[PDB]
Amino acid sequence: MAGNFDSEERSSWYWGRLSRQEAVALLQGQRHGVFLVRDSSTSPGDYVLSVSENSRVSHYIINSSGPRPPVPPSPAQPPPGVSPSRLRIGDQEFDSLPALLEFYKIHYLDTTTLIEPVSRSRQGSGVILRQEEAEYVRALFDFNGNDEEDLPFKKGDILRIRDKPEEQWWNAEDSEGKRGMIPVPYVEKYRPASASVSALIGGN
Repeated sequence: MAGNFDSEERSSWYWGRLSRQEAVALLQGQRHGVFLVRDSSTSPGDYVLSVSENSRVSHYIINSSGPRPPVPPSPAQPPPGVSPSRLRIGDQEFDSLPALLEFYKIHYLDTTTLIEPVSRSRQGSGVILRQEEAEYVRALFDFNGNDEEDLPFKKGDILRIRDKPEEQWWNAEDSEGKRGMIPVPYVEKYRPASASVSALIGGN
Protein backbone atom coordinates (compact mmCIF):
# COMPACT_ATOMS: atom_id res chain seq x y z
CA MET A 1 0.00 0.00 0.00
CA ALA A 2 0.95 3.66 -0.35
CA GLY A 3 -1.78 5.64 1.38
CA ASN A 4 -4.65 7.97 0.52
CA PHE A 5 -4.47 9.39 -3.00
CA ASP A 6 -7.73 8.85 -4.88
CA SER A 7 -10.98 9.21 -2.93
CA GLU A 8 -12.39 6.75 -5.47
CA GLU A 9 -9.16 4.84 -6.12
CA ARG A 10 -8.79 4.02 -9.81
CA SER A 11 -6.64 0.91 -9.38
CA SER A 12 -9.36 -0.41 -7.05
CA TRP A 13 -12.78 -0.26 -8.73
CA TYR A 14 -12.65 2.43 -11.43
CA TRP A 15 -9.91 1.77 -13.98
CA GLY A 16 -10.81 3.34 -17.30
CA ARG A 17 -14.13 2.07 -18.64
CA LEU A 18 -14.66 -0.51 -21.38
CA SER A 19 -17.33 -2.99 -22.53
CA ARG A 20 -19.30 -4.96 -19.92
CA GLN A 21 -17.79 -8.06 -21.51
CA GLU A 22 -14.33 -6.78 -20.67
CA ALA A 23 -15.16 -5.92 -17.07
CA VAL A 24 -17.05 -9.19 -16.84
CA ALA A 25 -14.15 -10.99 -18.41
CA LEU A 26 -11.89 -9.89 -15.58
CA LEU A 27 -14.60 -9.69 -12.88
CA GLN A 28 -15.44 -13.41 -13.01
CA GLY A 29 -11.70 -13.98 -12.76
CA GLN A 30 -11.74 -12.61 -9.21
CA ARG A 31 -13.53 -13.57 -5.99
CA HIS A 32 -17.21 -14.46 -6.42
CA GLY A 33 -18.17 -11.34 -4.47
CA VAL A 34 -16.03 -9.03 -6.56
CA PHE A 35 -17.37 -5.99 -8.43
CA LEU A 36 -15.91 -3.12 -10.50
CA VAL A 37 -17.29 0.00 -12.20
CA ARG A 38 -17.46 1.11 -15.83
CA ASP A 39 -18.73 3.98 -17.99
CA SER A 40 -22.38 4.54 -18.95
CA SER A 41 -22.29 2.73 -22.29
CA THR A 42 -25.88 3.98 -22.59
CA SER A 43 -25.73 7.45 -21.01
CA PRO A 44 -23.33 10.11 -22.44
CA GLY A 45 -22.33 11.43 -19.02
CA ASP A 46 -22.87 8.83 -16.31
CA TYR A 47 -21.20 5.94 -14.49
CA VAL A 48 -21.89 2.23 -14.30
CA LEU A 49 -21.29 -0.22 -11.52
CA SER A 50 -20.51 -3.81 -12.54
CA VAL A 51 -21.08 -6.81 -10.29
CA SER A 52 -20.26 -10.49 -10.79
CA GLU A 53 -23.68 -11.88 -9.89
CA ASN A 54 -24.03 -15.68 -9.78
CA SER A 55 -22.10 -16.70 -12.90
CA ARG A 56 -21.92 -13.43 -14.82
CA VAL A 57 -21.64 -9.77 -13.86
CA SER A 58 -24.52 -7.31 -14.02
CA HIS A 59 -24.28 -3.54 -14.33
CA TYR A 60 -25.88 -0.68 -12.45
CA ILE A 61 -26.12 2.75 -14.03
CA ILE A 62 -25.05 5.58 -11.78
CA ASN A 63 -26.00 9.22 -12.34
CA SER A 64 -23.30 11.81 -11.73
CA SER A 65 -23.66 15.59 -11.91
CA GLY A 66 -20.22 17.06 -11.21
CA PRO A 67 -20.43 20.25 -9.08
CA ARG A 68 -16.68 20.85 -8.81
CA PRO A 69 -13.66 20.29 -11.13
CA PRO A 70 -12.42 16.67 -11.43
CA VAL A 71 -8.70 17.26 -11.95
CA PRO A 72 -6.27 20.13 -11.12
CA PRO A 73 -5.47 20.83 -14.84
CA SER A 74 -8.02 22.12 -17.35
CA PRO A 75 -7.81 25.84 -18.32
CA ALA A 76 -11.40 26.77 -17.49
CA GLN A 77 -14.66 24.84 -17.34
CA PRO A 78 -17.52 26.39 -15.30
CA PRO A 79 -19.42 23.65 -13.38
CA PRO A 80 -23.22 23.29 -12.95
CA GLY A 81 -23.70 24.62 -9.44
CA VAL A 82 -27.12 23.15 -8.72
CA SER A 83 -26.96 19.36 -8.57
CA PRO A 84 -27.19 18.73 -4.79
CA SER A 85 -26.91 14.95 -4.37
CA ARG A 86 -24.87 14.97 -7.60
CA LEU A 87 -24.30 11.20 -7.66
CA ARG A 88 -26.95 8.51 -7.30
CA ILE A 89 -27.61 4.88 -8.24
CA GLY A 90 -30.81 2.83 -8.30
CA ASP A 91 -33.80 4.07 -6.31
CA GLN A 92 -31.76 5.61 -3.48
CA GLU A 93 -29.49 8.61 -2.99
CA PHE A 94 -25.85 9.03 -2.02
CA ASP A 95 -23.34 11.90 -1.90
CA SER A 96 -20.94 10.61 -4.55
CA LEU A 97 -20.13 7.55 -6.63
CA PRO A 98 -16.95 6.53 -4.74
CA ALA A 99 -18.97 6.73 -1.54
CA LEU A 100 -21.65 4.44 -3.03
CA LEU A 101 -19.35 1.42 -3.20
CA GLU A 102 -18.69 1.95 0.51
CA PHE A 103 -22.35 1.91 1.62
CA TYR A 104 -23.94 -0.71 -0.65
CA LYS A 105 -21.36 -3.20 0.64
CA ILE A 106 -24.14 -4.52 2.88
CA HIS A 107 -27.28 -2.81 1.53
CA TYR A 108 -27.81 -5.22 -1.40
CA LEU A 109 -28.09 -3.70 -4.88
CA ASP A 110 -30.64 -5.84 -6.76
CA THR A 111 -29.73 -9.27 -5.36
CA THR A 112 -25.97 -9.15 -4.89
CA THR A 113 -23.94 -7.11 -2.41
CA LEU A 114 -20.63 -5.29 -2.81
CA ILE A 115 -17.56 -6.69 -1.05
CA GLU A 116 -14.26 -5.54 -2.56
CA PRO A 117 -12.63 -4.02 -5.67
CA VAL A 118 -11.92 -6.34 -8.59
CA SER A 119 -8.25 -5.35 -8.86
CA ARG A 120 -7.18 -7.59 -11.75
CA SER A 121 -3.52 -6.79 -11.04
CA ARG A 122 -0.89 -4.04 -10.86
CA GLN A 123 -0.09 -2.19 -7.64
CA GLY A 124 2.02 0.71 -6.43
CA SER A 125 5.12 -1.34 -5.60
CA GLY A 126 7.90 -0.24 -7.92
CA VAL A 127 9.92 -3.23 -6.72
CA ILE A 128 12.11 -0.60 -5.06
CA LEU A 129 14.43 -0.04 -8.03
CA ARG A 130 17.62 1.47 -6.61
CA GLN A 131 20.19 1.28 -9.41
CA GLU A 132 22.30 3.73 -7.39
CA GLU A 133 25.68 4.33 -9.08
CA ALA A 134 27.41 1.36 -10.73
CA GLU A 135 30.87 1.73 -12.23
CA TYR A 136 33.17 2.84 -9.44
CA VAL A 137 35.29 -0.07 -8.21
CA ARG A 138 38.58 -1.60 -9.24
CA ALA A 139 39.15 -5.27 -8.48
CA LEU A 140 42.24 -6.14 -6.41
CA PHE A 141 42.67 -9.78 -7.44
CA ASP A 142 43.18 -11.75 -10.64
CA PHE A 143 41.33 -15.00 -11.32
CA ASN A 144 40.87 -17.13 -14.45
CA GLY A 145 37.42 -18.32 -13.42
CA ASN A 146 35.78 -21.64 -12.62
CA ASP A 147 32.07 -20.96 -12.13
CA GLU A 148 29.81 -19.04 -14.51
CA GLU A 149 28.39 -17.18 -11.51
CA ASP A 150 31.81 -16.01 -10.29
CA LEU A 151 33.10 -12.82 -11.93
CA PRO A 152 36.59 -13.51 -13.33
CA PHE A 153 38.42 -10.19 -13.22
CA LYS A 154 42.05 -9.13 -13.46
CA LYS A 155 43.86 -6.97 -10.91
CA GLY A 156 43.11 -3.33 -11.63
CA ASP A 157 39.85 -4.03 -13.48
CA ILE A 158 37.19 -1.38 -12.86
CA LEU A 159 33.98 -3.34 -12.31
CA ARG A 160 30.48 -2.12 -11.49
CA ILE A 161 28.47 -3.54 -8.60
CA ARG A 162 25.39 -4.63 -10.57
CA ASP A 163 23.77 -5.62 -7.27
CA LYS A 164 24.51 -6.32 -3.61
CA PRO A 165 22.99 -9.61 -2.38
CA GLU A 166 25.01 -9.74 0.85
CA GLU A 167 28.05 -8.17 2.50
CA GLN A 168 30.06 -11.32 1.66
CA TRP A 169 29.85 -11.07 -2.15
CA TRP A 170 28.15 -8.78 -4.65
CA ASN A 171 27.41 -8.68 -8.37
CA ALA A 172 29.55 -6.76 -10.87
CA GLU A 173 30.39 -6.59 -14.56
CA ASP A 174 33.95 -7.37 -15.64
CA SER A 175 36.08 -5.83 -18.40
CA GLU A 176 34.80 -8.60 -20.68
CA GLY A 177 31.18 -7.77 -20.05
CA LYS A 178 30.07 -10.68 -17.90
CA ARG A 179 29.17 -10.43 -14.22
CA GLY A 180 29.48 -12.43 -11.04
CA MET A 181 30.80 -12.21 -7.49
CA ILE A 182 33.15 -9.41 -6.49
CA PRO A 183 35.20 -8.29 -3.46
CA VAL A 184 32.55 -6.49 -1.44
CA PRO A 185 34.71 -6.41 1.74
CA TYR A 186 37.65 -4.89 -0.16
CA VAL A 187 37.54 -3.09 -3.51
CA GLU A 188 39.10 -0.03 -5.10
CA LYS A 189 36.77 2.93 -5.46
CA TYR A 190 38.68 4.03 -8.56
CA ARG A 191 37.12 6.75 -10.70
CA PRO A 192 37.36 5.21 -14.23
CA ALA A 193 37.65 7.55 -17.21
CA SER A 194 40.58 8.47 -19.47
CA ALA A 195 40.99 5.82 -22.14
CA SER A 196 37.79 3.99 -23.09
CA VAL A 197 39.69 2.12 -25.81
CA SER A 198 40.12 -1.24 -24.16
CA ALA A 199 43.68 -1.81 -22.98
CA LEU A 200 43.72 -5.61 -23.13
CA ILE A 201 40.38 -7.28 -22.38
CA GLY A 202 40.71 -11.04 -22.10
CA GLY A 203 38.11 -13.08 -20.24
CA ASN A 204 36.32 -15.62 -22.42
